[PDB]
Amino acid sequence: TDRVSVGNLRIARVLYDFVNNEALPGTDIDPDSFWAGVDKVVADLTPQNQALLNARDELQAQIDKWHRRRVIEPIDMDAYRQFLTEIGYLLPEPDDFTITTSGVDAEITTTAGPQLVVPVLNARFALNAANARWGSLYDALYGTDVIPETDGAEKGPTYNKVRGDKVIAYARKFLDDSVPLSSGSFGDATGFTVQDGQLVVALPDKSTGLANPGQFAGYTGAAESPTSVLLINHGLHIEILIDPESQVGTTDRAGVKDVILESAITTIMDFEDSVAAVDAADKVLGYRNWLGLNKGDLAAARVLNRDRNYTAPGGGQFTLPGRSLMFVRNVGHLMTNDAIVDTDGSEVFEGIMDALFTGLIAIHGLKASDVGPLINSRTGSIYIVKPKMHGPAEVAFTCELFSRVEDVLGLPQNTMKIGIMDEERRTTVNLKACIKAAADRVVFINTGFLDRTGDEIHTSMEAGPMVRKGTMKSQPWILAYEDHNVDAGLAAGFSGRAQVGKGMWTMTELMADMVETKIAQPRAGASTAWVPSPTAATLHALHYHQVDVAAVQQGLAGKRRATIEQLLTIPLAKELAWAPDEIREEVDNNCQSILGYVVRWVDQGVGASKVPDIHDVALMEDRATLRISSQLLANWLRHGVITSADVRASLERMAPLVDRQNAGDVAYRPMAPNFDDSIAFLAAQELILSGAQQPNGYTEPILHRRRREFKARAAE
Ligand SMILES: O=C(O)/C(O)=C/C(=O)c1ccccc1F
Ligand SMILES: [Mg+2]
Ligand SMILES: [Mg+2]
Ligand SMILES: [Mg+2]
Repeated sequence: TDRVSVGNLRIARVLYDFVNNEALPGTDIDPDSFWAGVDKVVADLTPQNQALLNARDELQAQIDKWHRRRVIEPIDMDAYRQFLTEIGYLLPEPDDFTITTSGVDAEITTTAGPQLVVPVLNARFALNAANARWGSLYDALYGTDVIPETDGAEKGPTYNKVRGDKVIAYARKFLDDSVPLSSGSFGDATGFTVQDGQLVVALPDKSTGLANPGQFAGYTGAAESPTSVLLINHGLHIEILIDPESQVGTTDRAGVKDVILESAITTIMDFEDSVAAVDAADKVLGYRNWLGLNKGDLAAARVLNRDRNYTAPGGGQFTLPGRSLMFVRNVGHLMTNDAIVDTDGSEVFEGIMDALFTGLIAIHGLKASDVGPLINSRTGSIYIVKPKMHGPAEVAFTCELFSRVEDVLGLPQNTMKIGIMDEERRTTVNLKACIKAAADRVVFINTGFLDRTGDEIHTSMEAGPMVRKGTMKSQPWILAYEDHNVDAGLAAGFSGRAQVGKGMWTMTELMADMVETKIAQPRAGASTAWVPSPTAATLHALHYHQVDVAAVQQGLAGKRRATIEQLLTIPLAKELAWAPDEIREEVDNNCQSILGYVVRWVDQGVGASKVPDIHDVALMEDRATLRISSQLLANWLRHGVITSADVRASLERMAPLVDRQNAGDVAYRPMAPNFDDSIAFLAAQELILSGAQQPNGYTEPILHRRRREFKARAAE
């Protein structure tokens, strides 16, 4: 073997070397103490981890049997609730309480704004995401469909001034609505000066100041003719860049070159559903990127931005963070990984490893980067998103795991904070108890609605055929789940203490649609919501300038807008819901999305890909969207909506279409015509045909097996 013996563990040499040579130096942790701690924490917590997974299986078996024993009309909700209560699925609601989490940075406790999620194994994307704390509004408007490409306003190879003027006018309207002038419009501004600590905007006839002078936050250059003006609205910064010599500035009435928005306030560096990491080599690539981010010296085929310097309105130099405040999303409780095996050859639980290793690495972001000031949390916290938890015992386990890791690392208790994903049904219906179990560590709750939809289908798999995938988004259960999450957070005192977050916008090119509709999330009292790209971060920032999330949350206090009956409304399809063409469209759409995602996962180790759907809309796919598609098809197959020939025909029909979409790259192995020779095609087939048998419908068991299979065959 190429393994290292520490107690009962056998550690892959690449991981042992990375920890000793790269992660531990600078933390003052004795390497011998660290590895003995790994051994002891793994030994002590693995039994409870396994017991929690077995409890999931026990509950699901009882629910399967309950549906198979019934024949009655729709579900008697009264009997169903009583059943869930007796089996320990629906637990009592605890008494009211307020969270006690302390030592948390303002970006989380106070600032409302976008949250970006990026795969940590892609160093270039991760750097762009950390740098996405500031983003050009002109770039985001000019380069997307927010400004429609109508006659004369099209994008070309060179600058289209008619389009640029549309961008400029959009941004002037944004300034008027966000930081209004005492009189007149930013559209008519001819210049900016700082006078007696106040901003003066020259108009063609008069001069004017801000309606609220307190929104003037600073400037660069001389007050007499500043190079930029810094504004603030709803806690988010806006920077007007002034340069008449620039390509855009020469066309502008005031010499304005750009408007920069504070955009991705926080970023989640993802080890979970957006990356493919099936062995120690893969995990070390991710850990090393996470280390470079926390030490400040990650650099790609591109570097991290330093902080931004300003002058205060009344004089004085100050700084603003140039980087998004970073979370790391660990994997959840299910999977093991052979990066470490025990003496019997059993793989070690991956979530326990992630806590030890990402927590160790995060110490570097609490201290000075040599490449200047410390990178991440000035208040002394480590921010870990913990996904796919099922109910409050699983949250309490994560808390104990973090407590034990803090001890190994020499950190104060409760340094390691938890972003709780509300993305499994047994968490949703016990959410108050889940928050209480983490009441001194929780820094957000977030509706991971895609995983939640997969869990909805799997939990009630035996109840009957579910509605189509696109219908799910508007079903009663999910609207109740979204309001219930906000209600629980606000009642636990999250306002001013923790984030209340909502889910990802997946249509990466439909930015006009995103700007039109994602405003719903801050209007519902979410202090953050997930975006797929720095560009979408800048555009979603617009929504927090329009919506006073703090005011909305205060207006929601005390309201209880979702009942348990609503939360438990299973999304079963009605009698004769679909024509044959609608059933075929659903199968074809789901098969193409499964194939387009899985082929890059298995053959190239890419955990997130833009995959065009049956309507040619580019969707960002990750494991959760796969969980939905495979579970829905497994459910339709289980209840006779479609046949096994329908499934095979759809996969074979969509496969060469996916081959075409990928013809452009060197590492692509086509699936057609020899389908059963493609490990990726077989993986996609297995996710559907074995989907009903996977634990809680999770995709990782199959995906990890098939990726490792592919790696092994490519190695011989
Ligand atoms: O809704 C969930 O379950 C969830 O966690 C969201 C995501 O993982 C995600 C989905 C698409 C693209 C990137 C992403 F990070
Ligand atoms: Mg999820
Ligand atoms: Mg306001
Ligand atoms: Mg099962």
